[PDB]
Amino acid sequence: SPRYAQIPTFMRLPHDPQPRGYDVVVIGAPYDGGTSYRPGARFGPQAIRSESGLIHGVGIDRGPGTFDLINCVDAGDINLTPFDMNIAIDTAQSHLSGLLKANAAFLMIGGDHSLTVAALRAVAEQHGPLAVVHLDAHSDTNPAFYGGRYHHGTPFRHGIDEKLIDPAAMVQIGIRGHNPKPDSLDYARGHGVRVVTADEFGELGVGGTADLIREKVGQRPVYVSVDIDVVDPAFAPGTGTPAPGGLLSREVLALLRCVGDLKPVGFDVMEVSPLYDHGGITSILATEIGAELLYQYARAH
Amino acid sequence: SPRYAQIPTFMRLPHDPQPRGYDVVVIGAPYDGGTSYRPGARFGPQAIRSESGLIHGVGIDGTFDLINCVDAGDINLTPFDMNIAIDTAQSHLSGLLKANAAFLMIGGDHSLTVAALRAVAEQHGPLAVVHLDAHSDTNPAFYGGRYHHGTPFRHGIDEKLIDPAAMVQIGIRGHLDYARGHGVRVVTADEFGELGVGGTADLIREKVGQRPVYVSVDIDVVDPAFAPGTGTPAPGGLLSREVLALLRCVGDLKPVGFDVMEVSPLYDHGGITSILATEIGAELLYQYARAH
Amino acid sequence: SPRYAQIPTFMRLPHDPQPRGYDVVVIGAPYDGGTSYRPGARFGPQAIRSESGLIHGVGIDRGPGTFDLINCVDAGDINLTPFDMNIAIDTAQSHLSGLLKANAAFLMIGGDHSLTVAALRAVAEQHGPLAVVHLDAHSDTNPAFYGGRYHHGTPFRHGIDEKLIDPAAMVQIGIRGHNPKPDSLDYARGHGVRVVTADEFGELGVGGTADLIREKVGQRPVYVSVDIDVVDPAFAPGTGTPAPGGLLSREVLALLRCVGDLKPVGFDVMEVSPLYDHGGITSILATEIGAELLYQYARAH
Amino acid sequence: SPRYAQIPTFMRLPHDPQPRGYDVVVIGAPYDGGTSYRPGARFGPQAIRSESGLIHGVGIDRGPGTFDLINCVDAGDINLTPFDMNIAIDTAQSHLSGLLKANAAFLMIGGDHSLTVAALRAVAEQHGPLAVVHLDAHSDTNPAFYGGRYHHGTPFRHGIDEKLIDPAAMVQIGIRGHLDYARGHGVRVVTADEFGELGVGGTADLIREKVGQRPVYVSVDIDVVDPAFAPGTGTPAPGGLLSREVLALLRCVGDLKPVGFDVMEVSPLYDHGGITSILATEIGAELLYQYARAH
Amino acid sequence: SPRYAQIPTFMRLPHDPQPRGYDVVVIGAPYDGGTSYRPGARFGPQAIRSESGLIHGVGIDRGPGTFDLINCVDAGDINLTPFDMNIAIDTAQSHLSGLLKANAAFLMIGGDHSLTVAALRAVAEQHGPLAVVHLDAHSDTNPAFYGGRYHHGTPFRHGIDEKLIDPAAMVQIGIRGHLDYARGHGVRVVTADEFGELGVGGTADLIREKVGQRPVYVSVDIDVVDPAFAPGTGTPAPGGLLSREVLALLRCVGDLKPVGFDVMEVSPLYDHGGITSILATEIGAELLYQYARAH
Amino acid sequence: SPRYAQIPTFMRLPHDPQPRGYDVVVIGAPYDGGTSYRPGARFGPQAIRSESGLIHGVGIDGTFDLINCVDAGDINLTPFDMNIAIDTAQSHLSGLLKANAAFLMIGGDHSLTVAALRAVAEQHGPLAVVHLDAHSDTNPAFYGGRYHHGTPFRHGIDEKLIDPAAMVQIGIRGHLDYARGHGVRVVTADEFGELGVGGTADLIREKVGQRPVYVSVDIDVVDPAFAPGTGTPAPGGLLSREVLALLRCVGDLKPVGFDVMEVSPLYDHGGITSILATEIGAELLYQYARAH
Ligand SMILES: [Mn+2]
Ligand SMILES: [Mn+2]
Ligand SMILES: [Mn+2]
Ligand SMILES: [Mn+2]
Ligand SMILES: [Mn+2]
Ligand SMILES: [Mn+2]
Ligand SMILES: [Mn+2]
Ligand SMILES: [Mn+2]
Ligand SMILES: [Mn+2]
Ligand SMILES: [Mn+2]
Ligand SMILES: [Mn+2]
Ligand SMILES: [Mn+2]
Repeated sequence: SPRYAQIPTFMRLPHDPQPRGYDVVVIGAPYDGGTSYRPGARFGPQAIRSESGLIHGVGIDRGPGTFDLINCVDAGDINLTPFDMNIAIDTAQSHLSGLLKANAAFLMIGGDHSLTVAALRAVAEQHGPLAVVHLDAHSDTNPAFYGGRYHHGTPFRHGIDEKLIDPAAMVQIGIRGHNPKPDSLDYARGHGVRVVTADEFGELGVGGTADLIREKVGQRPVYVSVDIDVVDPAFAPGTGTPAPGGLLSREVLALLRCVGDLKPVGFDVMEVSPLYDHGGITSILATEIGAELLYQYARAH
Repeated sequence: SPRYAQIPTFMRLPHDPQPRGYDVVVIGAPYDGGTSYRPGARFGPQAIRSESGLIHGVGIDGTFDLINCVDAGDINLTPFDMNIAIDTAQSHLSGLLKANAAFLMIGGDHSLTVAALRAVAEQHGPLAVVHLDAHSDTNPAFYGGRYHHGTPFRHGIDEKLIDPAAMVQIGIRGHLDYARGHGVRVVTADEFGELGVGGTADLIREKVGQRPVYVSVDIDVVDPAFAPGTGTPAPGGLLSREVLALLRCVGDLKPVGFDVMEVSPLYDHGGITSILATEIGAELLYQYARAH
Repeated sequence: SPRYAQIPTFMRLPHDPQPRGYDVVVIGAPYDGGTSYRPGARFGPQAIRSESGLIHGVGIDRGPGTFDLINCVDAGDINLTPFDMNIAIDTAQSHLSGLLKANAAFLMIGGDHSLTVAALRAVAEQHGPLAVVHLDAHSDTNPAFYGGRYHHGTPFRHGIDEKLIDPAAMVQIGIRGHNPKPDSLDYARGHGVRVVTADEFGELGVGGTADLIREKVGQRPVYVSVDIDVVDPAFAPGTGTPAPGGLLSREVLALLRCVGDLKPVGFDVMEVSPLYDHGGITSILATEIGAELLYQYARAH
Repeated sequence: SPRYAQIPTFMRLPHDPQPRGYDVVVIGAPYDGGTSYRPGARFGPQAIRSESGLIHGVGIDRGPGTFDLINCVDAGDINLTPFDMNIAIDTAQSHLSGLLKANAAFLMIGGDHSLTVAALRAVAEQHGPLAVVHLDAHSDTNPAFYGGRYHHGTPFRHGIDEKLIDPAAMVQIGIRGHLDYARGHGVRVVTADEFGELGVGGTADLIREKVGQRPVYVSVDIDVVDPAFAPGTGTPAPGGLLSREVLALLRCVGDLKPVGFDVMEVSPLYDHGGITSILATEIGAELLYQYARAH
Repeated sequence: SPRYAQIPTFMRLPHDPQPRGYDVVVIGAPYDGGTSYRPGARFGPQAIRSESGLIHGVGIDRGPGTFDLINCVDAGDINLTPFDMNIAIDTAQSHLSGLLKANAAFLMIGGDHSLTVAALRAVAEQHGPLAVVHLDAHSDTNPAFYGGRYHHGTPFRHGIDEKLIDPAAMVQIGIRGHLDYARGHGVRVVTADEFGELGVGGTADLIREKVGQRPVYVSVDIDVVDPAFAPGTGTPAPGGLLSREVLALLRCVGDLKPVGFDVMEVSPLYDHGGITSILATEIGAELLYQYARAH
Repeated sequence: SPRYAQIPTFMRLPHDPQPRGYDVVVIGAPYDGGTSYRPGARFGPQAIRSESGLIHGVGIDGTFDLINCVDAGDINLTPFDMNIAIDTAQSHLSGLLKANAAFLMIGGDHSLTVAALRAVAEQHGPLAVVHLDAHSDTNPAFYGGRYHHGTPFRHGIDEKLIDPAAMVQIGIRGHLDYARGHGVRVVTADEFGELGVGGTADLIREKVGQRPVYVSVDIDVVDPAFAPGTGTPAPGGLLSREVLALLRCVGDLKPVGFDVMEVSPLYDHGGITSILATEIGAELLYQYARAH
């Protein structure tokens, strides 16, 4: 059975739209109603699934494959309307909350970053205020707009504001541009969020940044949220707000190794907009990030 | 001055964001919040402008010598809220009509046409309509999706912006009682083939007569081969030359507004969809001059 | 549930990899081992599924939707090796034969045209020598090659040779170029096949060609095999051997209306190679062709 | 011997950079210095060659193949500078003239349409004032100006002005979009609209009447077909001909006395699926066949 | 007011086709007549403008925005003929000189690199022989020849030869692939290899030492970065710099006395996801910021 | 003569389909019958040739002045039968070596390297190997898939074409006992990062020494950002400059053959994969000159 054969699921996982008893459920969130610039992330889950067949959940020299250590399934997608932002967020919250009643955690494949507010609400409900590892070119702590409460530049502001996040245990890495509009990092920093700009990441290195994550997060339940635009546009052209001067794929993949030293309770990989991609490299990278997160969940638990 | 030089305006027209005294104002509506399938029409005005430099408003055997046109830039449409975006479009388009005769709106998804109909009916009363589309776009609204792109002509008829007895829609195919029951004349792609351009033009003239008419073109009326850059393509469509030839009949009508919607440039190839959209717009501007 | 949401099946049909009791099973054949020029048809089923969500099986003014008249399902794909032509053909034959033990018919989404030999073998086994309506820019009655018994230019030669086809009840429409290599139509014509070149089709028109199909086929069980390259490259750029000067999409779709006047017992839509496509228009057309065939099956039965 | 194997030559013809004694030499002209809008036709020959391996010079029910009737070769390209329009046009004429000293005729693969003036100069030197069949969305009879003598909208104005063309034996077909000079000189202009009325057959009859048996040069701008069929071109014009219409119309060439031809304005950067270059190959293939039929 | 709305200007700056009294005018130069390989840079300004709406002139932790420190405007484009290299270069110089009569400086968005000779001519007229920071995979100090005086490999040879540049204050960085003239004139060449050894910091130190406080022109060929980061360019050269390296290196400009700059060779037809044009915008944005910082 | 002019040969070299007396012959292997995922490498030689005109064999601070090279065209490889295609490649490559010193094979999928190894070992005995790849390609063959693209180095070791104690493979990542058990040195992408270019080059020199060495480059060794046009991309790969810098060490070795495989142009963007492949080939040719 060649890897491109059969209806595409994430990493060729079994499909079950009403999953019960799994460790990690992969759930798509095909929605881009929060996008402020280029849309198209509504196709992110479809494209990521299509390209994911390539990727095995077996590493190099890591012993047993992820899927022999933990039980995972592709639960299909949340039925998110493209016509109403507030309804989509509520729907996502309800669906994600549902998944946690009989499954340990989910990996949400987006979809624009606004959806993370729904995920944080679901996860925080089960675990209390959460530590956060956030990889992004943008802080995403901007204020809501008239008529846009949940644009894709707001999710971590809502997370802090609603106490879904313990900002003293939040680290965001890769920051180098403004999303929707210029807004200082004063809100984040004043709340105690540790911001690691792309510049600082260059100084710290993968190792130093990983140490910083372990120190800030400790063993608190942690949600790891990855905006694909964290990496340079060369590595992830298929995204709605590219920001030149970003991380290399290998830096992001190496950094995520530290997740297995934490207590991850949820994760997401957002903002893949496949129409802007080239050779599917963005969706392939998104898959690999997802795979690494799953493996690290296994290692951690 | 090569045609690609300078900041791109529609057909290299002058730009004036607050125009007054023009015959037709070209106005972009960069918004795709009504799209049900592929988004990207928010970039339609930019792409159309970018490709439009190629196109002269001089045919074979000059528009901008006959009438006064200008590119009024865009309506600032939020991508986050369909209700606010439609209201904003309505306000802006209505404002344009207070000071100028008519507009050509470059979309943007077809939902925006309700705003256009509202503005135009405010000036001319209930309107005749010539609607070119693969889809009827007379589907019901529902709570949470009041202005999806399949509703504009339903809203138009419901709100009495359209006189359905003077509305013809051409090109419908793929995958109608409401429309027909209201008196709308539907010309499927199949029927269009039987009637031909000339028979369809005769039908339009018969149905619309001299009534103030809004001509609304969904780029998806033509086969996906001619317009790949669109959100809901429908195979088995009209040839570009058929649509362009058909639109010559507009000069025999009394056009009071027009639009060219649903160009989604990310799906285009070689810019051909945006070039065709420009040519459609150009034809409409010329026919406005001929009519008036 | 927006049409791009959920794991993609053909026209959003239910999925069942072991279907029993359906009227028409949609089965993918992700294989391009028979391609002589550009490969990539192995991705045809995936791409066709992905773009098919757009298309409803409800026509305009046709009353009840296809799926309210007949029971259809997406059976997933045949696991076709990309490394061995003869094994792939045998595997396809066996799988397709299996489907007919508990289901009335299938719609095979290819995959290169070589696979049709397997389909003809399965269908002929159930119904005896078959009438054939073949839409293609190429006759596909070329001889096998050293090391290539089942290249994509051979299927109708094998069908005639093995008596899977009643050539006196076979019509091929759209012929205008040579595939793999130049070969006269003498073999086909000498066997009594009616060849309607693209030129002749222009003279006959859709209506005249449909009359010709009804006359030649009658009420014999008929297999309808569509090579996407029948239409001009403008309408189907995503294919392995384009041939300029082809039919319009609407001509092909109109012609296929005559299928409901026949006794169809199987069909396929082959040679979509999505890497060469633009805006997905080829896969969208392939979907619509499939939809029309399904509707016509319903009408006929 | 798969069609995509080997270094790409036009229709897998043999290559000879200094051909002598052939019937028709296929010569590339990789230059876009005359382009007024999108450039990229400099890559036309390369892309056409690459996609051409698909296409056999054997038709359906047409008998022996073209290459069994006439001896053809791919002569490579003319070394045309991208930096100087006047030098490129001069170089083109010299090279084309050279080919005609040793071979009966050439099929030039462009490259932008300005190059056709060089071809006309070379061909008229051998045959005298020429009849012309010109397929294009644009008339290409616009005036030259200082600094742009050879923009791509000039070749037929030069041809007429220099008496390389007998305008009373020139027909241009497909004109549309956005003509006194041409008409006043006796050129028959068939707009796309008029072509729709006349049909392929009526237009072919018209061509035969206008050209007669005068030596004729057939020049095809790929932009004559609708952008749907030829997206890869520099100045697309919506509302154009179908591929099948152009190919069928070109059958009339075998009833004429063709002495040269070209296929211009393919700009592969704007193409999709290589369909423009595949069509250009098929047009060239039809022209070669009709050359064999005529002679 | 979404970033993709309105007619596209560079970074959504106001437009004024006859700007007077500004600090820095952004001027497009839509011309690729100097290109030796792939054309298409004529569309550079249009594509850069279209993608630039994304990018704010506000940095991270950098304080007040660029446009709050300096007054900038998009001056539209120079009307450059695609048909004549010499006329285009002359036109460019005239237009750029005009801008300098009424505005402090300009940022030119190309267009192929040959245009830089016109910019250098205009800028040196105001400031005398210039220091130069040149980022490129290629030295662009190749000789001119008759018929191609201004191909895109010549601008810095002209600049040195005409004494528009003080070569003892010129540094070129990124050179690689496939130099006596430049070195013999005192130019400091930093190959991509040497850049790897020196690092961003070492190279910046070198620039500061070489340029000092002499008026300096900063010219960036987008092909300095690896093709992975800038695929949309005419002569890509594998093995190039990372985007982040170029952006970080350009921080040193605020320690200098910049009097002009440009960002050349974007050819959008070869771009993917618009990433080249987005990067070009960010480079321009950094140059404007460093101009404000310097002054 | 502009670099895009003339029929495309590798780096504008002369063409001779039956060469004799050359130092290195460039030979295309247009075949993708071993691909397990995306096909299209059958077009690798054509695309590489098309883009290669850009690249001069003159570095900074001239190859074709040092050694004599030629483009020998392609091997006529059937797309329909893997066993016949491998045998054909072997025969053709062996024929080239009877009359010329070495070849640079431009692929084509990596399965073809078994044929190359067979031909080269016939001239030099069991070979040292430097293999750059995201994948080890030492997977087992099976009936019906004897020469899939994940087998070439397994066949090489099994058939004694390779001395595994003198084989190093660099770049392995993603998703090895056979190889390690045979003495192969595997340098994962992670280890490569620790060692750097210089440490890896030292390791290669130590392992291979002066033994006749075949250098086989899978384009997928570099990150998909640098080489999108390939059949099995693996994120987190090497930068182009790292691969090019590493290959400088070949000039300190005794190279007897090389290849650049798995370019699949349909997935490329801006031709960057084919341009990189050309530069890799160019570097290898220069290092051949330096070594010999
Ligand atoms: Mn972001
Ligand atoms: Mn984000
Ligand atoms: Mn529609
Ligand atoms: Mn519509
Ligand atoms: Mn076919
Ligand atoms: Mn076929
Ligand atoms: Mn033309
Ligand atoms: Mn022309
Ligand atoms: Mn350069
Ligand atoms: Mn340069
Ligand atoms: Mn590999
Ligand atoms: Mn490999």
